[PDB]
Amino acid sequence: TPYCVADYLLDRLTDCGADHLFGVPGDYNLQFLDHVIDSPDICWVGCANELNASYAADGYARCKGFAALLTTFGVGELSAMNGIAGSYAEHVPVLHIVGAPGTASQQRGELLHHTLGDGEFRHFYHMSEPITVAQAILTEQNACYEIDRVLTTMLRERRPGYLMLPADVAKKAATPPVNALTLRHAHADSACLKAFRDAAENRLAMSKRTALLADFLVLRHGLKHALQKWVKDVPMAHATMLMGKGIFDERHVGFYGTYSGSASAGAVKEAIEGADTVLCIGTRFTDTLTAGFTHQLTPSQTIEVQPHASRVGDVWFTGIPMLQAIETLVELCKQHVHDTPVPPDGSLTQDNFWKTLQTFIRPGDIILADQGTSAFGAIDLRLPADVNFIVQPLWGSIGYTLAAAFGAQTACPNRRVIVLTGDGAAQLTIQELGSMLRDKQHPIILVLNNEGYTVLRAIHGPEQRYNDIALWNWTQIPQALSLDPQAQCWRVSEAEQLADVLEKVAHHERLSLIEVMLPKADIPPLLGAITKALEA
Amino acid sequence: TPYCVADYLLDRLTDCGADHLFGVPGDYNLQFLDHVIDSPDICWVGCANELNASYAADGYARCKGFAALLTTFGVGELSAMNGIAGSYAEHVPVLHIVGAPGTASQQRGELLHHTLGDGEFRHFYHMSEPITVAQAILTEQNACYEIDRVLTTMLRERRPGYLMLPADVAKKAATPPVNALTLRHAHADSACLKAFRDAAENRLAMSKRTALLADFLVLRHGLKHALQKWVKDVPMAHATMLMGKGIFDERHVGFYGTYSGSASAGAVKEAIEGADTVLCIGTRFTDTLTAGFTHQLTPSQTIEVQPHASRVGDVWFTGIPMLQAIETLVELCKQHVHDTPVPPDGSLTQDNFWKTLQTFIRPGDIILADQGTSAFGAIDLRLPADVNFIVQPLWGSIGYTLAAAFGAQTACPNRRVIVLTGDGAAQLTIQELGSMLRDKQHPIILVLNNEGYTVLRAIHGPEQRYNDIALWNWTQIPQALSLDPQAQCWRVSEAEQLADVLEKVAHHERLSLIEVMLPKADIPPLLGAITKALEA
Ligand SMILES: Cc1ncc(C[n+]2csc(CCOP(=O)(O)OP(=O)(O)O)c2C)c(N)n1
Ligand SMILES: Cc1ncc(C[n+]2csc(CCOP(=O)(O)OP(=O)(O)O)c2C)c(N)n1
Ligand SMILES: O=C(O)C(=O)Cc1ccccc1
Ligand SMILES: O=C(O)C(=O)Cc1ccccc1
Ligand SMILES: [Mg+2]
Ligand SMILES: [Mg+2]
Repeated sequence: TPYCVADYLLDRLTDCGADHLFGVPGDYNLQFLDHVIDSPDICWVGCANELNASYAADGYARCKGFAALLTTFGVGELSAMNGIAGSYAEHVPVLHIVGAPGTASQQRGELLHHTLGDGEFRHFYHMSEPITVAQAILTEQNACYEIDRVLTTMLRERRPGYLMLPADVAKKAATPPVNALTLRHAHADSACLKAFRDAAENRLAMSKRTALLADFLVLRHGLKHALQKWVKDVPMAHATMLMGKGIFDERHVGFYGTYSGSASAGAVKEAIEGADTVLCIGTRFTDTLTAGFTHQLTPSQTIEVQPHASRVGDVWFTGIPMLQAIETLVELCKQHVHDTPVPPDGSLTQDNFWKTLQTFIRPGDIILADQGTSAFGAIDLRLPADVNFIVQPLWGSIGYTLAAAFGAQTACPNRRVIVLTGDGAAQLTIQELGSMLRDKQHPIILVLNNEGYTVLRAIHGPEQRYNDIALWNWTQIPQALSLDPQAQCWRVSEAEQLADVLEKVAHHERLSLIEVMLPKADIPPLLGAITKALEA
Repeated sequence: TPYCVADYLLDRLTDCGADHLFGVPGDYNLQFLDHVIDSPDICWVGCANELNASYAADGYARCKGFAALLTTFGVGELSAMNGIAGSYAEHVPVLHIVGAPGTASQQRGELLHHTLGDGEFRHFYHMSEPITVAQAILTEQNACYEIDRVLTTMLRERRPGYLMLPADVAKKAATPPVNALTLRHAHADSACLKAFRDAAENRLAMSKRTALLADFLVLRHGLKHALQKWVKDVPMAHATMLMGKGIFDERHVGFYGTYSGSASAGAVKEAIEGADTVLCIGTRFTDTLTAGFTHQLTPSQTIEVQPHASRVGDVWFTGIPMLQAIETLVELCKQHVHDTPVPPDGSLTQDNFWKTLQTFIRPGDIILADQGTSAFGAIDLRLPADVNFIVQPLWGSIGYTLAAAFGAQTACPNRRVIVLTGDGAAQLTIQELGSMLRDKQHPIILVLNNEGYTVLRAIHGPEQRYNDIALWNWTQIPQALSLDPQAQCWRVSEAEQLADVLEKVAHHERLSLIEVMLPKADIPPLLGAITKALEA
């Protein structure tokens, strides 16, 4: 077992922050997998299918800052394509490793399984190009520096990378690196940073009341502490949108709720949109996050910070890392901003479900909500400290949440994971519940059983049959997907029942599946406003 | 509800042979779905996820000659990418309809859900290019003739097509066609056909023993009957490979078993490879079908017929329809082939499982086997007449078989569907069993429970844990995926038990799940030949 390219890739994987490898085996990656098994730093996590494996890696990377997925050539990598695209859309650094046929087999154009039968072995590599920031076909002549380049770009951009690893390449000799891969910090040209600073100070110095709006790019680049630190030194009205929920302790002074554009609570609208200067840190104003682009923030009202560029008014200042832009704004805010922010009983409904769940969440929770009433209702939760809130509203792929929960629980085995998934969403990735059971995880899974696609019903054709789903027996699923499930399940239809059951499960001693019976047409407040804005 | 582009697409869809549309709804395709619901000719089939929906359409198209899949922009189409690629690889005409945001939203580059957040709406259209034979972005200015062009190319090439249907384009006015969409058989230039006939006539005239080898491309282009009649009218040693199994009634004289390169029964090798002239009709010599490319067929020994070109010896004759080449060769065989033929108890094992199943299959059966010991064992079955044998050994995506069975059973509600899936494979697409139960289908599902990836174990690392799987309670799955599964399930470990159970479920009055307990290391004969031809 001499040190080879496969070992080099695994060593670089640990350098980037991953302690587990998700995926599904195939004959093209079995020999690479031997090095994963033997590795003392990387844990193989076999998944029920590649799409779930890619979802799990995404959720894993949202907890550890990095993740890796292993698939087999063609059938595996294409199954995971939607997950990688979601990681690209929401800036999640998931490394897609594709085990591939040997280079000699590729060069002869053989009619191998997992190919289109045309002897071409680069179709799927090119198909991955739009959803990755870097990729490489690893050869004997490029492997180690291509691995470093892709991972480095992945770390810089916080977005997926792709490596095609032919089985013969994996075995090629390599030498262990003396230093851990860490390309680290970049600094703006001091004149460029000074110009930004000067422009931001002029704007901030003339601001009567400043507000702060941070979102998911703060999370992805590891600036959550800095933003928390920011609001503590510099009290001001602050909020996130749905994607970046969890950046702030929502019980802190100056926080009035999540910002949603026009769908926002009245206090939130006044706190953020009423400020003459709003600092938008890592924000993307997507249709869902702004309830149909109904946000009212003018360019002259805002200072914007993006990963490599920041904007003051109409002027953009490019080639500035967001970290330096934030440090600049923090210093400036300490000088020029002086605001002192002034502070169950019946049939289950969306309203009393979320109120009941609000009393249940605790610090340290990992909360995942899928698209549908789960995410659009969970936006109203008042998150305590140290909560990792995982939602995917830009990509919006239902089924992500259940499989991502498995990755998150793998990342943080000692943290309580709460899964908020619709009945429709859970059908798409249900087989990863077996992975949770196999690995003895103890998530609290709440299935919002409204018997179909309620969000779709609220958008169009509520009585149409395409909005119906096959009606599953949810409390029986753990017993079918495990020979001895360490789990308990309940079906609740009353608010007192749910609160009583949530009381029972509180310290998550086993996996909990709570089937929540909800009305077919019941809608959380945010989604009602999103539907109200969909008309023309 | 005036007639519009959406109705035109559905009208053309029925013309091509699809009576059902598979997929998953999304807000971008709800209004088109109203036309599917309202249509009296096409039935909406909601699926548990898009990947299973694409698998189901593939199996549906293998029974009706055409199929359609409907997904939503981005999250849906990318989830279905592996299914479409498999349809492209094995020449299955599946139409992928992608409901998309309105053109105005696309033109403004809005930050819409199901996008990468870059305002780009053509990434996923271009990613589908390598795995479709034709595509179009439907506009108000091109919709109807782009629809016709894509379907016509699909009909000609027997391969998937792609249509992006912006929600606004679907509502644009159209006129119902007086002529049903059809693609009239091409005709070879009479000199080119004559040149091939004269070269083939010379080749056959000096051949003492001729054998016939047909495979899946015969099935896709609708030449099954032609090959059947050809061997009836001219008896000769004939065979198929694994992909084209089912072309022949395997009980007629001159059929000795499926051809698998070096892995043949002695009679099959002598029947096919021993012939001085072998007619290869629609054959692709992939690694799995040839047991590692160990087939011995020389160019001078073979006459080969492909969809648009045929070969005699070293000379290719292009621009000849496959039908005309066969017709020509049928004429010639009558002229120059003047010849005729040549001359369960105890613990369940792979050997006695397939022996037991051999006595169970009947005419009219639709048999689907997934990659693994299921497909590699089912190759030894001697099929009776009118059997549709669905295997996917070129693409080889496990999980296809279970979801494809749902599509096939939808296609043929009055035929008995036998599903041969491994435990590993069935985990990937298990949620489509709920679709089977919701639609009151009655397949006989045999899950080969060898507790993990046995074929992978036989290839590499039998004791390695990446070849293990989560151990499910298979007979309990219908009770979890339905509120009233009228299903009958058994766990069998004895052959006498299995035969008794197979007698019980023979007339498929209910869905049957037979969990077949097989040894972890038990191997079908073909896979042993595939393993021995590796790293040699
Ligand atoms: C993979 C995928 N397919 C389709 C969609 C379209 N879509 C968006 S919300 C939704 C319904 C979700 O329903 P459910 O999970 O039951 O949530 P509910 O609103 O009913 O609470 C669908 C199908 C998607 N987002 N992702
Ligand atoms: C979607 C997909 N993922 C991974 C593979 C790689 N692969 C090929 S055969 C196989 C084993 C299949 O196991 P099972 O379905 O239980 O059949 P068995 O060979 O175990 O009888 C695997 C993992 C594949 N072919 N398709
Ligand atoms: O291992 C894989 O990638 C498979 O898909 C299973 C397999 C193994 C050997 C030949 C064909 C398929
Ligand atoms: O319908 C879809 O495509 C969805 O993904 C659900 C949805 C509906 C409205 C806003 C965001 C997501
Ligand atoms: Mg629902
Ligand atoms: Mg198995």
